[PDB]
Amino acid sequence: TQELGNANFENFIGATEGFSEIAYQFTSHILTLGYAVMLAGLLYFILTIKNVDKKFQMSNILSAVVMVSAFLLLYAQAQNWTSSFTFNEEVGRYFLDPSGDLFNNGYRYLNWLIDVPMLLFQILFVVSLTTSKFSSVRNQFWFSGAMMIITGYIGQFYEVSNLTAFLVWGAISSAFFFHILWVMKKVINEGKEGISPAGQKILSNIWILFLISWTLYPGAYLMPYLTGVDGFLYSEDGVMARQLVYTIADVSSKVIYGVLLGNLAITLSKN
Ligand SMILES: *C/C=C(C)/C=C/C=C(C)/C=C/C1=C(C)CCCC1(C)C
Repeated sequence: TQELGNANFENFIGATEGFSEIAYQFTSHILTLGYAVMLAGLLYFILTIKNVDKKFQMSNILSAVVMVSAFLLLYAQAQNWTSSFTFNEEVGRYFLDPSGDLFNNGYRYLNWLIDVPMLLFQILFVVSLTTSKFSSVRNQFWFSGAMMIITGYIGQFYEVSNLTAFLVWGAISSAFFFHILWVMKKVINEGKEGISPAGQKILSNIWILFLISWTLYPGAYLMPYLTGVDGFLYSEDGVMARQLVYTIADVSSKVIYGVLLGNLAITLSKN
C-alpha cells in the first residue's frame, strides 16, 4: 500500500514514479503565472471603475473581489506545489516530501466555492431580465453552484482510492453544472432583448466564453483517465495537463469574463 500518495493523483505520482525536472518546474511556473495574472487583474478592475456609469459598477466591484480571493488562494496553491516535492540526486526526480504538508487541492476548491456565486451573480448587474425574476435567477445560481462545487469536492477525495466513486460524484456535480448552463442561457437571451446590436454581439461572445471556459473544469478533473487506466495521461503528463487547463480556465472565467462584462457596460451607456 502507498500510504503517502493516497489523497490525490498528484501525490500518488510523486510518491511512486516522482516528477521530472521538466514537469515539476513547468507546473511550478504555470501556477505562478496563475496568481500573477489575478494581481494584474485586480489593478485593472480598480482603475477602470471610473469608466462605467454608477448603475453598472457593482460588476467591477465583484470582479475586484474575485481577483483578491483568486490572487491569495492561487498564491497558496502555488507555494503548496513547490514545497511539497523535493529532488533526489540518486534517482534525479522530484518526489513527495514526507516532511512537507503534501499536495492539497483544498486551496483551489475553496477558491471556487467563493468565486462561483459571485461570477454568476455579477452579470445580473449589467443585463436586464425580462420575464424572469432577479431573485429567482440569483437563488438558482447560488444553490446549484454551491452544490456543484461541494459534490465535486467529495468526488476528488476518492480519486486514487475509489475511481468508481470519483466518477459517480463527478457525474452528480455535472448535473448541477448543466442546470447552471440552462439558467445562464435563459439570462443571456432575456438580456439581449431591446439592447443595441453592438451589445447583443458582446453578449453572444460572453455566452461562448462562459460555455467553453466552464466546461474546461470537468475536463481537467478527468484528465489523467482520458486515455484509460494506463495510458499516456495516467502519468506526470496528465498532471501537467490538468494544472495547465485549470490555470487557463481560471484566467478565462474570472479575468476575461470580467473584461467583457465591463466592455458591455460601456457599450450599454452609448444609446
Ligand atoms: C473561477 C473558478 C471557476 C469558475 C470554477 C468553476 C468550476 C466548475 C465549473 C467545476 C465543475 C465540475 C464538474 C462539472 C464535474 C467535476 C467536478 C468539477 C467541480 C470540476
